[PDB]
Amino acid sequence: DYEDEFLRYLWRDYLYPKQYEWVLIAAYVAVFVVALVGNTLVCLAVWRNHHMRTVTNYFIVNLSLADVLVTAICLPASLLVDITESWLFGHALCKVIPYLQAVSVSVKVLTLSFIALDRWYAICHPLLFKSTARRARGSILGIWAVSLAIMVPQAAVMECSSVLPELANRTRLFSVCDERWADDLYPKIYHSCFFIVTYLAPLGLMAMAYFQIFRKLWGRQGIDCSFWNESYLTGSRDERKKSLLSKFGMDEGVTFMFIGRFDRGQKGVDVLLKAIEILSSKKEFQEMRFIIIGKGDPELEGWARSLEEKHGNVKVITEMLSREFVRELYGSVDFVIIPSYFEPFGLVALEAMCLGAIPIASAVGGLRDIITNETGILVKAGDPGELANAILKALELSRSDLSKFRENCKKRAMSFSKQMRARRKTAKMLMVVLLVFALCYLPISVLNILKRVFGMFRQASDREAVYACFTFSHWLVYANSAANPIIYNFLSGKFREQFKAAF
Ligand SMILES: CC[C@H](C)[C@H]1CN(c2nc3cc(Cl)ccc3o2)CCCN1C(=O)c1cc(C)ccc1-n1nccn1
Ligand SMILES: CC(C)CCC[C@@H](C)[C@H]1CC[C@H]2[C@@H]3CC=C4C[C@@H](O)CC[C@]4(C)[C@H]3CC[C@]12C
Ligand SMILES: CCCCCCCC/C=C\CCCCCCCC(=O)O
Repeated sequence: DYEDEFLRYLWRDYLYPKQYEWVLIAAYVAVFVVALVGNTLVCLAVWRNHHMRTVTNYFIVNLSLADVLVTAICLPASLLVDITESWLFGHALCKVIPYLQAVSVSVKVLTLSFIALDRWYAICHPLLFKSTARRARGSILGIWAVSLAIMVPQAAVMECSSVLPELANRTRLFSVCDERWADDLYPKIYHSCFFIVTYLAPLGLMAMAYFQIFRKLWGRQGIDCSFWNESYLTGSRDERKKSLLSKFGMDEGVTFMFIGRFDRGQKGVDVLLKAIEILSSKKEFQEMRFIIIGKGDPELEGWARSLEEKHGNVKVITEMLSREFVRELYGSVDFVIIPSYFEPFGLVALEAMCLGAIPIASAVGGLRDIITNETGILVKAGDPGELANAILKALELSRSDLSKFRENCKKRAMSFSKQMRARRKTAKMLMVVLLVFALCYLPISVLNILKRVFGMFRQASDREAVYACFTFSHWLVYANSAANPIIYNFLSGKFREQFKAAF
């Protein structure tokens, strides 16, 4: 009967050294040093510099502290156990160290989850985004409490054993540390639940969040503020406007301009032409000048040219223009009209506002976010009557100064063209953090759900291969904590500044 008994009696002193022990050691030591130092720096940057103290960065500090815990405690024990195949610490640590590992996993996952949630409101629902440092402190304490409470079961089940259970002879060369379960099926439940809780579900939810985030952020990387600025224009706006109107063949007046595709139902030139017809009566039409620029279907080009022929203060341009002359136009006219129906970005508003042109535009899409109070006139889309009223309001305003109004336009457009860059880069960094985490913990999660549920990894030569696989998976799990500070290095100048500050 006694095969295991006797073959262990024979083969127990059969120590087999591995060829690349020094490689594994070098790997874990590199990780130890890099992770420890880098997470120290991540904490110090936020703790010294007041401008680093953002909710995002507080959660990142939590991540780094969990990483430091793991690096300080569990990495050495894993190295020793993966080198010697024996548990060289006490029975108490056999419970404590795996407990701390599980808790750190929990904390890292929950912290990434709140980071994703905060960014999700801030980007996808900015009006509902009520977030402060008080909320973050409370949330972090809750994360730690829940993580500590929920991983007590592992600490309970870990045990240090050696010889065969139920064996009279207790002679041994070493003892090991593994999970002791009195139930033969509930372990499957535990490890399934903890695969799903600590990995699957939170990663899927954060994937949803970041999909929606990056979909709100596509195509939003600002305008070239170094090209769109008055610095390359000559003279004063008065002389520039006089000169433009003289080149086109008009006397000085309040100039409105539209540039865009002659599209019916999108860029809204039809609405502008109809509003020009509405204003062709009245009395104040004589004080106004309009320029209409673009290309499209024959109907709208023809109707624009008809209005040009009818009225001497209306000019139409279908020639192909350089970006530089568009710049000069924006810095010469008085207002710009954007009668679009579905404008999703509003690059025209930004480009024209950085040059001082005041925007009159439909209250749709990106425009509503750019054009605020004290910096433009907003109109119900598709209504040429309200557009005519807006033009008349612009005229009444033009009988005054407007200079500070244009400077406000400039400030707004420059701040908006730089905030979305910051959003884009922050989101990129956090997505990369999440990806590194999700890959680092994929192998070992798969291996545990297989070992603990679908009976495997216990037979034939599937015992040396298993050794190699788990050794690598452990190392990778720990390399996570060296990787995250490296991400922070490369993808945020705000941390690079303070990594330099230390030397
Ligand atoms: C998070 C607890 C996890 C359930 C651990 C708990 N345990 C255990 N043995 C340990 C020996 C040492 Cl020296 C240090 C820590 C240890 O933790 C044995 C049960 C499997 N288990 C890992 O296979 C496991 C092991 C390590 C080293 C890292 C991650 C792991 N991981 N698994 C699922 C997700 N991440
Ligand atoms: C027992 C021995 C091996 C423990 C070694 C721990 C080492 C890696 C830890 C302990 C204290 C740490 C240092 C604490 C303070 C600073 C100052 C900071 O401006 C740069 C990081 C730096 C320089 C840390 C680097 C990493 C560090 C030196
Ligand atoms: C793990 C989850 C990571 C999510 C990845 C980021 C997803 C970003 C998706 C793209 C946004 C879709 C942009 C719309 C394209 C319109 C252009 C066109 O119609 O040709």
